[PDB]
Parts: sequence; C-alpha cells; structure tokens
Amino acid sequence: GAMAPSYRVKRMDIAKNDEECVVNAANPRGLPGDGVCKAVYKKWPESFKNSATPVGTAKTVMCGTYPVIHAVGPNFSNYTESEGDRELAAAYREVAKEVTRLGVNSVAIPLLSTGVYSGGKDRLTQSLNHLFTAMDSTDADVVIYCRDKEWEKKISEAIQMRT
Ligand SMILES: O=C(Nc1nc(=O)cc[nH]1)c1nccs1
Ligand SMILES: [Cl-]
Ligand SMILES: [Cl-]
Repeated sequence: GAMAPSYRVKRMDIAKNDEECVVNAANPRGLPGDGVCKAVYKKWPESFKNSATPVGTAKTVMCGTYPVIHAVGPNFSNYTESEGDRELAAAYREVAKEVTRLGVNSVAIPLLSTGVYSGGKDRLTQSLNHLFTAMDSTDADVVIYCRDKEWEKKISEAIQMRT
C-alpha cells in the first residue's frame, strides 16, 4: 500500500497516466466505445480480449503486465435514477475489490457514468461520492482523471474539503 494513501485529480488523458493500473469506463460488450473507453482501446487494445462484463461489475485484463480494470457503469438513458444509482455504486465497489486483489500502490480512475452514459445530466458529485465510498477503505494512491477545467476545480475542492 501507499505510505500515506491520498486522492489527487489531474486534467488530462487517462491513457497518459503515471499510475500502476488504470480503470476503463467500459461498455458491457467490450467494444472500443467513445471518450475514455476509446482512449483506453487505442493505448491498451490487448486488454479488450474477453473484457465483456455486466453493468455494475468490473473485469480486469492485463496488457503485458499492466492491469486494465474494465468497470461498467450504467447508462442513465436506459436505467431509472434509483436503479442507475445502485449500479453505479456497485461498479465502484467492484473496482475497489480489484485494486485490492492486484496489490497495486496506485490507480488512475475516471468518473464513471459522467460522459455519454450520464443521460444528459451533471453527475460529478454523484459519481465522485460513490468513488469515495468504495475507495476510502483501500490504501492505494488514487488519481482521478477528468477533461473539463470546471470539473477539475470541483473535484479538487471536494478532495481538499475532507483533509
Ligand atoms: O467515455 C467515458 N465513459 C464511457 N465510455 C464508453 O464508451 C462506454 C461507457 N462509458 C467517460 N469519459 C469521461 C468520464 S466517463
Ligand atoms: Cl492530454
Ligand atoms: Cl470531465
């Protein structure tokens, strides 16, 4: 584990992360997808061999020795707010189990269900709070990746408020 486990946020492409493993914001079918998923497919295509997994679950596939944890958040265009909220929390709990099993000291993670699966709603606080509920009990350094300047500021404020 990390000596003083922390949370940090960076505004850049998660395919350029400086962590020991990456979480992909995957689709259930293991397809190349869009946004973060397409960036992950271009950088670690080998990790999409048998990566299909249901909504609310995570499945890790190695690219060489580098772990890619495919986490499938719900698409809020298809799910109700109550059911989608439950599956989003579940996907993050499965990421925490995989990060612990892998024994890594750091992990790069995007905010699940905040892009094309958001159903057109701002889900920064919802998704980040489920990330903290799952990852708080792990001892890996967590680095959250985002692309929007206003989101970077809001995620950074949420991390600093708890310290
Ligand atoms: O690209 C994104 N998510 C996503 N992409 C897919 O193709 C299928 C499911 N989820 C994200 N970008 C930023 C935060 S999540
Ligand atoms: Cl970049
Ligand atoms: Cl973003």
